[PDB]
Amino acid sequence: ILPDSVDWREKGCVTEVKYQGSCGASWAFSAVGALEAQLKLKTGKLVSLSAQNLVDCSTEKYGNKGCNGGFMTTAFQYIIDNKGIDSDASYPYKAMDQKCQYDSKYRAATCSKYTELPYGREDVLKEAVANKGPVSVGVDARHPSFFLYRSGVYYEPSCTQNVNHGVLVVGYGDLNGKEYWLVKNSWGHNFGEEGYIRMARNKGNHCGIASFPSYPEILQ
Ligand SMILES: CCCn1nc(-c2ccc(C(F)(F)F)c(SCCN3CCCCC3)c2)c2c1CCN(C(=O)CC1CCN(C(=O)CN(C)C)CC1)C2
Repeated sequence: ILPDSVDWREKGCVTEVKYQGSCGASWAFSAVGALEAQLKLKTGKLVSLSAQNLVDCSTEKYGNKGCNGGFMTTAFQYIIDNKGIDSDASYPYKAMDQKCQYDSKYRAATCSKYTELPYGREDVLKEAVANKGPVSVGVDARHPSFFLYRSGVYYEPSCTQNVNHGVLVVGYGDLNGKEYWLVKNSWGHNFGEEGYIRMARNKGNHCGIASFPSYPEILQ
């Protein structure tokens, strides 16, 4: 028994679409995105968290290379190890690699744990999005059709399950029988449907959307 559609934006758990620019920081926006929702759930406060904090501070120890890419899971581990992440207000995004300037005075969130979901399992991802909240995922975005996407249910026959771009699954549903994942990107408001893309669901792990899902939690 799961709901047929969910959209975590309607629950006030999704901050504004961000704009990564020419820095490969999608992993960091995916990670803060997922944690922003858990922060809202636990505290009632909706606050954008610092993607730049992760870019600058969750580096070699975490297998991450700032503007040259990273992992959402090891970004979560950084936040756990660091005992904090700064607000985006305090530590705003510059689309470049900088020296780590974390200050605990401006800590806006904490992270207690994270969970990695099994590869390709869109049924388990559906359960997680319904029962836990927005889920950080990777997709195969190396396709002109992705960059040019305007509206509708995205399907790309040449998509692979090898991911290269981090995004956030904030919901799911179906548009007249065509099932989709509701995805928040970090390419600004002029990408897709006001910064969002609806990507084909239950179509064989399309564009690797369920290849590497993960989500953080903030425990009492
Ligand atoms: C072929 C599959 C490998 N892969 N790719 C992603 C994946 C997932 C999401 C994205 C995306 F798109 F969301 F960012 C991407 S893009 C390429 C990122 N890259 C980040 C390193 C720099 C180059 C760019 C890749 C993941 C995987 C394997 C499992 N994942 C994890 O996060 C867990 C790993 C455990 C072992 N690691 C360690 O670092 C162990 N210690 C040394 C710390 C790496 C992480 C997710």
